[PDB]
Amino acid sequence: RFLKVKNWETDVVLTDTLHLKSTLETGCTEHICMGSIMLPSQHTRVATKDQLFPLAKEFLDQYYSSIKRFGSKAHMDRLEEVNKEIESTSTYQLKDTELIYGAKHAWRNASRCVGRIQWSKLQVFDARDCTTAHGMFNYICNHVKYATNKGNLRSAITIFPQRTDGKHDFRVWNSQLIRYAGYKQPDGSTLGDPANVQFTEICIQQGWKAPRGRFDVLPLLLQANGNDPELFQIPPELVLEVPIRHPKFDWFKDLGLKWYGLPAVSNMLLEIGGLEFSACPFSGWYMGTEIGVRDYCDNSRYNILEEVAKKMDLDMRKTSSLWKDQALVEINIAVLYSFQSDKVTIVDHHSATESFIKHMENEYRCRGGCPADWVWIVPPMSGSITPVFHQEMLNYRLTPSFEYQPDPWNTHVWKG
Ligand code: HEM
Ligand SMILES: CNCc1cc(Cl)cc(-c2cc(C)cc(N)n2)c1
Ligand SMILES: C[C@H](O)[C@H](O)[C@H]1CNc2nc(N)[nH]c(=O)c2N1
Ligand SMILES: [Zn+2]
Repeated sequence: RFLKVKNWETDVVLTDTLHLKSTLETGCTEHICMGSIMLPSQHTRVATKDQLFPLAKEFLDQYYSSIKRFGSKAHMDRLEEVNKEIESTSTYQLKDTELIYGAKHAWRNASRCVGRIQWSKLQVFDARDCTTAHGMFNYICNHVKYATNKGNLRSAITIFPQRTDGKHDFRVWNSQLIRYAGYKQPDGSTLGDPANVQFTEICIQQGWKAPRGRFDVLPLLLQANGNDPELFQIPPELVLEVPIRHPKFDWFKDLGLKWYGLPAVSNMLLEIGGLEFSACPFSGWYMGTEIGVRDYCDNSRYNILEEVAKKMDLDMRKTSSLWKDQALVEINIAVLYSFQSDKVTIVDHHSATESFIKHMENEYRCRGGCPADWVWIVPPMSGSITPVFHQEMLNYRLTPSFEYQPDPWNTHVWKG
């Protein structure tokens, strides 16, 4: 009841007691392990007033235990106050302090996030007074400008009104605030980002005038209080982009690649004391490999291993010439170098995974554990030459948390 996780590179052992506070379920049983199911039946998100208070109490007890005013009068009164409000209003409202705590700790608990060493340094923007898609557009624009900080990227989250009935729902329909468009071609192939081809088609179905190109930043599709979503284009001066060059291969610039500096996930759901925030875009900075390995070299994404290995002049006839590997490394050297030379914040997969081991040590010390999803923490290249490969990690689900949620167009009772 006090499990141990070993690092097999360093022979370090850490004792995990935090998993005992775990509440949610993982998907695994004693007879089957789902650790590699991407969106397990559990990881996806209507409530009742009865369910709501234990979740509120449980959350409030750890918040007051975090300011070391656990069980005091200030705590018991807040327990009573929210109990009463879940009677009166069948729900409740977080204090600003509670919102900032819960949001930080949802990140802290994000077992698939390798960046969490920064969890306490998160800027929380309270958009709970927002009422229109135009207001969402405004809060998001302030979020982009703030979190971008002229390339000195800063972690932030903007938290729109919580779900109430369900049919009134604030949603950012974009999967991220800044993403490149995907256009299928008349010959079947794909321009831009193939991930977003369906989303790009939705934006055009709502009137987007597509500049049918590669790195065309998509418009925000913002749904406010259940109403139909509306298009807004982020002021281009607010979307910071890094042109990708290589520090040796001067032909690399002719590849004509770029990426945006701000990774800002917008499709997920924040849970805080039973309250559900369906629109809560959050940003940090990139680990290089998300761009250089996944964005650029996934077969179903940009898929540039072909053209890079070409210009490198590589033994491409044979699978075993590791021409794909050799061109994957150059691509990631180039992403890193380009971002660093523009002073745009980026972390390489070695520095990031080291920070996470350090972060794990702190979490087992001053917290008793650190839920971690090996399948997601190990970078998608050079796995075993990074220290997280060698670190046993216990995955368990704690709250507050970020959850997945259905895409809004599969669930929105639309009315033209
Ligand atoms: C500050 C720098 C950050 C870095 C370097 C970082 C790094 C990463 C990476 C590489 C992933 C894997 C994504 C993929 O490869 O598909 C990830 C996932 C994730 N990040 Fe972090 N992140 C950062 C900040 C944040 C912030 C500020 C939040 C929330 C406020 C957050 C929440 C999450 C969540 C919830 C996931 C996983 C989603 C899931 O469960 O599937 N991250 N992060
Ligand atoms: C392949 N990248 C796609 C992707 C997917 C997801 Cl679920 C999260 C992030 C993400 C989010 C934040 C806040 C920082 C960061 N470095 N990455 C990126
Ligand atoms: C099938 C598998 O679960 C899926 O490819 C996961 C594996 N690990 C991952 N790890 C990260 N960081 N990001 C991902 O998208 C994935 N994809
Ligand atoms: Zn398992």
